[PDB]
Amino acid sequence: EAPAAVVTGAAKRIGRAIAVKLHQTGYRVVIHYHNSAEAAVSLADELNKERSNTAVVCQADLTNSNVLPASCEEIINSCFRAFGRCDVLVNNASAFYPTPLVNGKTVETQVAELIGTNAIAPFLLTMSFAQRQSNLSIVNLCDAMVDQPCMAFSLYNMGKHALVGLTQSAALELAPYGIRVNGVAPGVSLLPVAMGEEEKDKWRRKVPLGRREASAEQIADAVIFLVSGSAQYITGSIIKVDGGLSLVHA
Amino acid sequence: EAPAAVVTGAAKRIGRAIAVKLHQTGYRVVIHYHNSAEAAVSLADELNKERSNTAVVCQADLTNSNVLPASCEEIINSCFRAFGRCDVLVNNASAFYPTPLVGKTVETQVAELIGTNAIAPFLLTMSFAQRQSSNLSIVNLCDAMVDQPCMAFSLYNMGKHALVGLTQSAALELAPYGIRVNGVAPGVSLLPVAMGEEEKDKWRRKVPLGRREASAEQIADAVIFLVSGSAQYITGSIIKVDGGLSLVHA
Amino acid sequence: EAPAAVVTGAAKRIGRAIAVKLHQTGYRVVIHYHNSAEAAVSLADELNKERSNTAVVCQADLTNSNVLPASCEEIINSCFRAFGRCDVLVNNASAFYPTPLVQGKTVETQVAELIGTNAIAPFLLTMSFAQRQSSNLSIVNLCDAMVDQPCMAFSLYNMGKHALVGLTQSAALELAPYGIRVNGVAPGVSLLPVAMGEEEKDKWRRKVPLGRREASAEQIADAVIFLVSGSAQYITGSIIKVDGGLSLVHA
Amino acid sequence: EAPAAVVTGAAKRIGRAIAVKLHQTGYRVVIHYHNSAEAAVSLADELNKERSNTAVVCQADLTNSNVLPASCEEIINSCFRAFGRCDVLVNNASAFYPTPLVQGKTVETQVAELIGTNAIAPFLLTMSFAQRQKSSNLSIVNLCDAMVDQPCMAFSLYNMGKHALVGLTQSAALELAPYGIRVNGVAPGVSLLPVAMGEEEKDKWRRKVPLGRREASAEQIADAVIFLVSGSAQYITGSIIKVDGGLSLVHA
Ligand SMILES: NC(=O)c1ccc[n+]([C@@H]2O[C@H](COP(=O)([O-])OP(=O)(O)OC[C@H]3O[C@@H](n4cnc5c(N)ncnc54)[C@H](OP(=O)(O)O)[C@@H]3O)[C@@H](O)[C@H]2O)c1
Ligand SMILES: NC(=O)c1ccc[n+]([C@@H]2O[C@H](COP(=O)([O-])OP(=O)(O)OC[C@H]3O[C@@H](n4cnc5c(N)ncnc54)[C@H](OP(=O)(O)O)[C@@H]3O)[C@@H](O)[C@H]2O)c1
Ligand SMILES: NC(=O)c1ccc[n+]([C@@H]2O[C@H](COP(=O)([O-])OP(=O)(O)OC[C@H]3O[C@@H](n4cnc5c(N)ncnc54)[C@H](OP(=O)(O)O)[C@@H]3O)[C@@H](O)[C@H]2O)c1
Ligand SMILES: NC(=O)c1ccc[n+]([C@@H]2O[C@H](COP(=O)([O-])OP(=O)(O)OC[C@H]3O[C@@H](n4cnc5c(N)ncnc54)[C@H](OP(=O)(O)O)[C@@H]3O)[C@@H](O)[C@H]2O)c1
Ligand SMILES: Nc1nc(N2CCCC2)c2cc[nH]c2n1
Ligand SMILES: Nc1nc(N2CCCC2)c2cc[nH]c2n1
Ligand SMILES: Nc1nc(N2CCCC2)c2cc[nH]c2n1
Ligand SMILES: Nc1nc(N2CCCC2)c2cc[nH]c2n1
Ligand SMILES: Nc1nc(N2CCCC2)c2cc[nH]c2n1
Ligand SMILES: Nc1nc(N2CCCC2)c2cc[nH]c2n1
Repeated sequence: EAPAAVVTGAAKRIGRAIAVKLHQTGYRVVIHYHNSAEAAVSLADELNKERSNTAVVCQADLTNSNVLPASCEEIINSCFRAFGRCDVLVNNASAFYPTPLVNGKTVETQVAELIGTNAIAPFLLTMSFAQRQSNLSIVNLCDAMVDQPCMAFSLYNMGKHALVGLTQSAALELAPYGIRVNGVAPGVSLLPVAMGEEEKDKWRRKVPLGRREASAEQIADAVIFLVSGSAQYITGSIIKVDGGLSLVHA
Repeated sequence: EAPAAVVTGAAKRIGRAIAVKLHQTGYRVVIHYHNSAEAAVSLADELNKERSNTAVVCQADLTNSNVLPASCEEIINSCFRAFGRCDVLVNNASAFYPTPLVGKTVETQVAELIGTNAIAPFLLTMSFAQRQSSNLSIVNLCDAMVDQPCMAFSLYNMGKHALVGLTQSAALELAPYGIRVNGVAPGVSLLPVAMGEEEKDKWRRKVPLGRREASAEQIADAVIFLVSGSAQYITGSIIKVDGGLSLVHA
Repeated sequence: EAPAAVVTGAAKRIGRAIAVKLHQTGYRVVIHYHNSAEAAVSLADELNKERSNTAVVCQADLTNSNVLPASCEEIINSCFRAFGRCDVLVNNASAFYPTPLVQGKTVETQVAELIGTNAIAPFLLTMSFAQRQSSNLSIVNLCDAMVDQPCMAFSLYNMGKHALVGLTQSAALELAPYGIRVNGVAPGVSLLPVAMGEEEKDKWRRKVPLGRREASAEQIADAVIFLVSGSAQYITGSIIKVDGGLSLVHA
Repeated sequence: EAPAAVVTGAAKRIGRAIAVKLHQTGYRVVIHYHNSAEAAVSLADELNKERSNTAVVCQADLTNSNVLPASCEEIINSCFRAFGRCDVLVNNASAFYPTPLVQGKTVETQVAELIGTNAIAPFLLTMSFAQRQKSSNLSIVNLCDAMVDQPCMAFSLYNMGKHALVGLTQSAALELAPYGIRVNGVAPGVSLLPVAMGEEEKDKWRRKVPLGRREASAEQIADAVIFLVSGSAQYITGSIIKVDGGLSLVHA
């Protein structure tokens, strides 16, 4: 019987690649999404055409609010409902935009989105994952540049730092239950086609290893390693997949 | 004219020692507090008896909420109202209790622990900066054990990690305004007055340097250094004041 | 044809597991050793019995000295002589013993051995490896998860391991233009020997959150195999703990 | 009676600033030097002019070798010979130059100088400082580097040496705590550019620094040393204070 995985923010880009790779590895998957309904449903349809009854979608807003714990429990619940088990949680969903210290979004909203998606939802999901329980593990999508942050991204950066601490705290606390908790920390990865070519080049030429971005598949490869039988003594580790970017001085 | 400082959670213990030392160095102080109203008022009284109208109190819950931004803005405003300037912000107030992964609701624990330890500091930092011989700085009370966290303290530890991220982000972003942003990271300092001495001795015995906890004053001494003219090129630094505790293996 | 790897200190324990797993993966291997000659030769015999002409031995002391650069050059050269290429270098050899700061090897001999094996030799091997340079070239350095919470009285060992973190990052940056990746694997507690008592072993095992046991040599080797593989082609400068959570545990 | 300090590499630049501040704060000082004998004796003269019999020079090569442990012991012994005590050690001496991995000095020499000055000598100085101990505020301050995790291209040996020094700072803080000896570091970013250096190269470095687009002064580095040795840092051990104007926070 096939294990099952929840991948948050899995309708497109890096989360989608992670879902695809877990599916190719033999996992059944819950494709969580927020706004990307068509892409999510299309992805589930493709995966089920490949192997029947192996993919479902699950919609949720992961912005912080008083109902977020119930939304996070329901995501985990949805994996048990479809597949009867939940072996892997990948916390990939993430809001990302600048919040200068000095658009129509209120600061209350920025806090809720940036800290909710990057940190609090990962925490609540982790809680519900553990509570609802083989090679069980969680993989948090972190950020290789967390200690050399981009200008004006304080709330996003706080979120991702929080996620490091969660990865560590949950690894320690969940180890007695046989649940491993690790991270993958991308540097520059899968720049959107629509992003300006000059801006894409500016970022790509920062990367010592090949002067290029990571593919989504390269990021997925590190997730696949961490959930695998070859990582069974690894917990609390965060693997940078950054081409050396984080090592480069100003 | 004398400089002014805001100290959050300044009624008792470490926040009080910081307030007192800043006042002894010649600062006017805002004594922020939440529940410890008697202690906050009598402290301000003691300081004002020493030098007339050099201390004021300002009450506010720093739990995350829709009204938290306005609260933080009003704390910085009270400094300007009292003293016409705000040179130093010390983010010391902090909720601290366990939140195991397996009567407060979790969404309330999220609000209190992430609010006090991270989101209020961010909002105070915004309000501080927006209001801007000059020697402006922020000191954030961090935690030397943030990478070796206590069992069952996920939310607290996430909060403190987010606080390291804020320290670094804001140091980078506010540097052009001449505002320095640093941290002080205690390990074991004052233990609860209610905690039995024999239990206190179990924390104390872990500390390499003298097998005892830090005084409030020892913590305050690092804060005084960082706000001083002797630290004018120091920004984004977090100084452990931990007696070596963070270096001690399991 | 098959890629080739050098593994230092490969006769026993973790080094041997790394060599075996690389060989299983399709690599030809140079088994470097210092004193463990019988085990090195026995290992080469076993691997060659699986596939002919895929394992050789190279003896060298990796203590720091005036002759270490040449020794390191010869270790790399042993791989080219045998196999005609050198794709992977694994810096695993390591001296390990206490060097109390406050008081019969002389201190200069302890410096030589501990800094030599853990840091200078890996630097010199890295130089010789790079100088000899589609392909998938990489270096994996065996680091230590407890490098920031070091054991009492192990200053020189700990200095050597910190210096190795430095080399890992410095070499990642500098060799990236050549497509040579440089990474680390950081064990916590692994394969405790008979030379240790039950109290002492239980003391260490019991600290580990994930199962209250040491890592097997194979588990350390698994992380090495990943870093060397095509699945880690964008990874350089990364150090992967394989420590069961040990490093996260406060005092 | 005044406490005494050893400052390695103290004839000029940052080491001098440290020795001076220590002296002014009331320390008697051993000014260690390797090649800058004229600069060392001249500083000892100024300081002795301020207060008689409160400074001496001490020459030593801190390159790794089999006699380095004796050289380090003699530096400490020299503080006790002159002053009867040794309360503070500042490990500041440092060789600094590139050592490319892919192709002057032999590599054996590069290793000896860069690992010797930046790491092994500090270890041996620390051992001798501790061993020789017989109110008190004993400490050691190691001059580290804020950019140790974002190394400059082709500086692998120098970087290894500074990383080792981090490890020593931590290890020795742990092991010497029971003797009341605190061990800390100061990690400069960009500090005191040689007048030698070209206008354009100085500018490239200055422009990197978020806090005022300027390098640190020697005095600014020395201020952080003085803090760590002071009674205001009595519970601090094993800490490394960056003094870098935010340089280490700036991404590529
Ligand atoms: N260079 C990089 O791209 C890079 C660098 C460092 C780290 N990372 C990390 O790697 C992961 C994947 O990166 P990416 O570039 O693929 O991310 P992305 O395109 O920015 O977003 C991933 C998903 O997050 C979901 N999300 C956003 N806000 C949400 C909300 N309020 N509630 C629920 N879900 C929400 C979105 O779902 P819908 O589309 O369904 O709305 C989106 O598809 C992220 O955790 C990211 O931080 C990426
Ligand atoms: N003590 C230690 O060993 C230790 C160790 C590591 C880090 N630290 C850090 O050092 C700082 C001081 O430590 P401490 O032990 O003195 O702190 P504490 O006594 O636990 O808390 C300090 C103050 O935080 C304020 N506070 C708590 N919840 C609040 C809320 N919801 N809204 C507004 N204010 C709130 C309280 O104000 P009222 O009393 O007025 O309600 C309290 O007096 C903290 O940031 C702490 O995390 C301390
Ligand atoms: N075991 C652990 O728990 C642990 C924890 C943290 C890190 N590590 C790291 O993981 C790696 C493997 O650990 P391990 O326990 O397998 O190592 P180990 O048994 O202590 O030693 C590995 C090998 O190093 C070689 N070596 C020692 N001194 C040498 C010298 N002067 N010149 C050349 N080679 C020398 C020895 O070769 P000969 O036998 O041929 O003489 C020995 O087989 C090491 O780098 C270690 O530091 C291990
Ligand atoms: N300058 C910066 O931007 C910067 C940045 C990061 C860290 N740092 C650190 O801060 C400290 C001081 O910086 P600096 O720029 O003032 O240093 P520096 O000018 O490069 O040299 C300091 C001293 O080290 C001594 N030294 C060099 N090789 C030696 C040897 N073989 N034996 C004994 N002594 C030797 C020299 O003594 P003689 O002159 O007597 O030969 C020299 O005076 C160093 O530890 C350095 O790495 C500096
Ligand atoms: N959620 C998220 N998205 C990101 N991106 C969305 C498309 C441009 C990159 C980045 C980039 C660094 N951290 C990120 N986190
Ligand atoms: N790791 C990372 N990448 C980033 N980018 C790479 C793709 C576009 C921006 C940004 C941007 C703000 N913080 C970031 N952190
Ligand atoms: N806000 C806060 N209080 C704390 N304490 C108050 C009662 C004794 C400990 C600690 C301890 C570690 N981090 C802390 N943070
Ligand atoms: N070279 C080496 N050997 C080690 N060991 C050999 C006997 C069991 C532990 C350890 C342990 C931590 N780092 C180590 N490094
Ligand atoms: N010993 C030393 N000297 C340095 N310098 C001497 C003259 C130019 C900078 C630097 C610079 C970074 N680390 C350093 N270490
Ligand atoms: N902090 C720092 N500064 C540096 N420099 C300062 C001006 C000359 C070089 C270098 C050079 C190699 N590593 C360095 N680290």
